[PDB]
Order: sequence, then C-alpha cells, then structure tokens
Amino acid sequence: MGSSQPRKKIFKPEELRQALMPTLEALYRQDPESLPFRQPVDPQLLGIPDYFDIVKNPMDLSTIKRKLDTGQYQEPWQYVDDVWLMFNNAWLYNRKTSRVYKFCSKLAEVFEQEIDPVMQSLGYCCGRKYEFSPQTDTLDPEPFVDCKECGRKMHQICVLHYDIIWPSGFVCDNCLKKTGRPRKENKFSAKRLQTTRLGNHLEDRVNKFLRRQNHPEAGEVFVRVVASSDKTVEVKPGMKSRFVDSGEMSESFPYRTKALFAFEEIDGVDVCFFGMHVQEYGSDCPPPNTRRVYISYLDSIHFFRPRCLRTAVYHEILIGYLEYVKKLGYVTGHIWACPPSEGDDYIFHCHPPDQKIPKPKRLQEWFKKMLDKAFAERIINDYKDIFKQANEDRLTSAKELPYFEGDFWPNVLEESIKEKLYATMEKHKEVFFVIHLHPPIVDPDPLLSCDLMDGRDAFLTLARDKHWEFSSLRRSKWSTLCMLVELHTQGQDRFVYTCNECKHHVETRWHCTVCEDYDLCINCSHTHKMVKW
Ligand SMILES: CC(=O)SCCNC(=O)CCNC(=O)[C@H](O)C(C)(C)COP(=O)(O)OP(=O)(O)OC[C@H]1O[C@@H](n2cnc3c(N)ncnc32)[C@H](O)[C@@H]1OP(=O)(O)O
Ligand SMILES: [Zn+2]
Ligand SMILES: [Zn+2]
Ligand SMILES: [Zn+2]
Ligand SMILES: [Zn+2]
Repeated sequence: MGSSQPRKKIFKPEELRQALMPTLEALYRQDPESLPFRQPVDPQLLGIPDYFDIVKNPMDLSTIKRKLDTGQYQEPWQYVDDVWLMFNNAWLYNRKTSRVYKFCSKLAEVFEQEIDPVMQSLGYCCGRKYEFSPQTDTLDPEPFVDCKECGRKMHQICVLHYDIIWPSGFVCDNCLKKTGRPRKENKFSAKRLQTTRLGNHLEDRVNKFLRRQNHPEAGEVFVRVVASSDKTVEVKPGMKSRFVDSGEMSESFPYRTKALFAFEEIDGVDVCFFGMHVQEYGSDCPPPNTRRVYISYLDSIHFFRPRCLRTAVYHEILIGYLEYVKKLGYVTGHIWACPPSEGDDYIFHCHPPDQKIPKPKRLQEWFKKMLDKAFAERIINDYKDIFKQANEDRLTSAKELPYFEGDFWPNVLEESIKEKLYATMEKHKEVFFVIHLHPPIVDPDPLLSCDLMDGRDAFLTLARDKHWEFSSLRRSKWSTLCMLVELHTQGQDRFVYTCNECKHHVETRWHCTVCEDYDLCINCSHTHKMVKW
C-alpha cells in the first residue's frame, strides 16, 4: 500500500510549538471565555450525563497544550483540527442561547484571525475547518490537495486547483517560486467562452456603464450566452380540447431558449454572479406568442464587487436584453416576478446564507425600477401589468393570452377543467408584466448546444453532487472555476466551421482577431488581422 514523496516538507516539534503556541496562548487569554475550556468537561460536576453520548471525541485547551508540549502534532493541521473539534463539540452540545456557546463563538473568532497568518507563514492557505452546507446529521468535509514538491495538505477551494485545468498536478505558490517559472494560464476562463452578439451587447452595455462609474473595486464583466436551443411549448390537454380541435390556436408554440451568465473578475479570478434563462417566440410563431420574449428564470449571487453597483449592473443586463431583442424585431417582453419558494434555488446551487430573498412586493418594485430606467432611455415605449393590458387590447378569450413554457398562465387555464379567470388576472397584482418594445426576425447567433444549460435543473443537479456551492466568495470562486470547465468541455465537442463568404465546410481557416466570428476560405479581401487555425 506504498507511495513516494521526494522533497516532503516536515516540521520539527520545536518549529510547530514555536509557531502554534502563540495562537493557543491567545485563546487562553480570553477571560472568562476560555475558563470552561481550559480543562476537560466533567459531566459529574455539570450534571450532564447526556454529554459523552452527544460529544464522541471530547477536546479542551489543556489537552491541546499537552499534545503540543509533548510533540504529538506532526503537521500543523493536526493542531488546528483539535482546536476546531473543541469548538464544534461546544457548539453541538450547547444551545445557541447559552453562555458557553457564546464563549465558544468568541474564542473561535480569535482563533480565526490568529491561525490564518500563522498557517500562511508555514506555507499554508489558512487554518480553517470547512464543511459543506447541508443536503436533502452528517456533513461532507471540504476537499484537500497535497503539493507535488512540498507534500503539504491545502484546501482545494483555497488554492483553486483543478486537475482538469492543471493536469500535471498541484504545486503550491512557494514551490513555484523555487522553480522560477509561473503557474500556467487557466484557459477555461469566462472570457475564453464562445462569444455571441447577444452576450457582446449585454457585456458592452454593462462594461461601458462601469467605466462611467470610476469604481476601483470594480473588475471586468463578461456576459456569455452558454446555451441556445430550439424547443416547443405543447398545449395542455384541457386547452387543446378547447382550441386546437377547432383550429383557433396552435398545438405547439416554437421558441428558442437561451441561457446566459454574468462573470466578474474578483481577486484576479472569474466569479459568476448572475444567470438568466429566456424564451424567444419569433416571427413565424402563431398567435398568441408572435414576436415575444419571456424571462423564465433569473438568479444571482451577491458577490459583485463593488456591492453598491450590484443591482445597477443587474438592471443594465436586463435593459440590454430588452434593447437587443427590440432591435432584432421582438415586440413584447414579459416578466413573472415570483421570488424563490423558501429554500429552493432558481439557477445557482447554494446561496449565501446572508443573501436575502426579496419579498414578492420588493421583487415587483425591483423590476418596476429597471423598466422605469428602460423607459427613460427610450428603449422601452411602455410597460403595464397583465390585467391593465388585457382591457386595453379588449381580450375576451383564453386563446389570446401568451402561452409560455413553465409559466403560471398555462396551468391556470388548465385547472379550469373542473370549472372566474379574468378575476384571477387582477388577483396577481404586478406579478405579471407586459413590456412594449415598439420584416422577419433573424437571430445572427448560432445555436449553442450544452445539455448542462438546457434547463435550470441540469446545472443545479450537477453542482449539488459536486458541491459547487455559491454560498461564499471563496466557494463561488471555486464553483465558477469548475462550472467553466464543464461548459468548456461540454462545448468543445460542438465546433463545425464553415467559410463566412463561401459557406463550404472548412478545416484550416483564417480567424479575425477583431471580429466576433470571422472564418474565411484559404484564399484572401479583409481589413483586420487574420490567423491560421
Ligand atoms: C420566475 C422568475 O423569473 S422570478 C425572478 C426573480 N429571481 C429571484 O428572486 C432569485 C433570487 N433573487 C436574487 O438573486 C436577487 O435578489 C435579485 C437579482 C432578484 C435582485 O438583486 P438585488 O437588487 O441585489 O436584490 P434585492 O433587491 O433583493 O436586494 C436589495 C436589498 O434589499 C435587501 N432585501 C432583500 N430581500 C429582503 C427581505 N426579505 N427583507 C429585507 N431586506 C431584504 C437586501 O439585503 C439588499 O440590502 P443591501 O443592498 O442594503 O445589502
Ligand atoms: Zn484553507
Ligand atoms: Zn509545496
Ligand atoms: Zn474582420
Ligand atoms: Zn471561402
């Protein structure tokens, strides 16, 4: 059951006691906070028989000091794991509203700010014990990665190492200095994802907005449409009997669904902070969906830096989408303002616990605000709620309402099987918007095949199993890194190239470095720099 480590860094018991003792001394200094921790818990003194059956592996300050003094810690993580054990035992056993629970939380705060620089001085990422957020009484621990030259154990999420990107294995920054050469480039970046004219439009509008703000904390934003496919919304049986038998309305409605994401560079790395799924009903779509766009899903992670420009950037993305679909030929936008059902997430797997879920009222206000800005910029000609709109156009039948995939209305019309509807439209106050944007529509962007981003479910399921949470800036940095690999490899397979001015399938091609997509034949008729691929 062997293995070889050629230059394994190891610590002498004096190095470890010298570096780790100041952090233990800092815990002991907390008075009277450290007092119920300076010795083992005696359930005979406290009257708690329950204790040892709850706390399987007891731990206290005296035991850690004894272990340190006798040299029982061989590696620094051994020490930090025992300090975190003592904290977790106290948090597990005691009530959140108890003296010793609060004492524990204070000691943990001190340990966090003391052990981080200490572990960092020993060549480590940090000194935290990390466990992943609950699922479906046991938690999954965060992954580790040992260095190929050093042999030291570090948090994979801390170091942002992924074998797929760096297949030669993990080497810590300190060993890379000793080599002399830098860590190789992450070519699975958000910037390197397939560029689309729609994504380009939202990226340019959201980047020119940030240039006007002069914020130093703000980093370059990338908007990429990661999946684009052609689907149809089938008409549900009750409505089918009422309108498709007569021929008054279609059996299915053809739409193109698009999934786009927003990424911001934070601390030199990509961080995904926004995601949106839309449905687009074209020129050849029969009524009642002709020339309409519908935001099916919308989700965000609150790590956009700077925090103040967050909602303002979100509005620029939405307004940019309404602007791009207007110039293509779409005439009506539609928004269903419905905040997420309690725990459940729309697009991003694990939300930050400190990220607030807007109340339906607040969310209705949020969309109203962006639409006011869109109206002021002469992008949107008008916007009204679903009730007010049905009277202005004098709608008399159910076949007149736009019928979207996964929308509330197809289900409302359907549950009138047992059966009042016009009252239900008024019932849902400002939760249904109608946006007025004003020659067939011709989408210049090619269909991007990506099963992960074909439906909200595929990405949510994969991130749930792979633990790609979006609950902290460090975990979101990791999840973005892994998500980008999945998109890059599930999009690498789809690469059929044709000549832009001849249409024949070409293998060797000249690509323009200035254009978005410019691949011509072997012969060359152009201005900007072309490159042989
Ligand atoms: C079916 C559909 O398509 S519905 C689409 C809507 N999608 C969602 O609701 C998904 C989850 N929501 C989100 O990701 C975001 O809240 C967004 C993108 C909708 C809005 O982005 P933001 O403007 O950053 O969010 P929001 O308006 O909620 O937050 C603004 C402030 O209100 C606060 N706030 C939000 N919800 C609440 C609440 N329930 N109680 C009190 N305050 C709240 C936030 O803490 C924040 O405070 P701060 O900015 O001073 O720190
Ligand atoms: Zn770490
Ligand atoms: Zn190393
Ligand atoms: Zn060109
Ligand atoms: Zn050609």
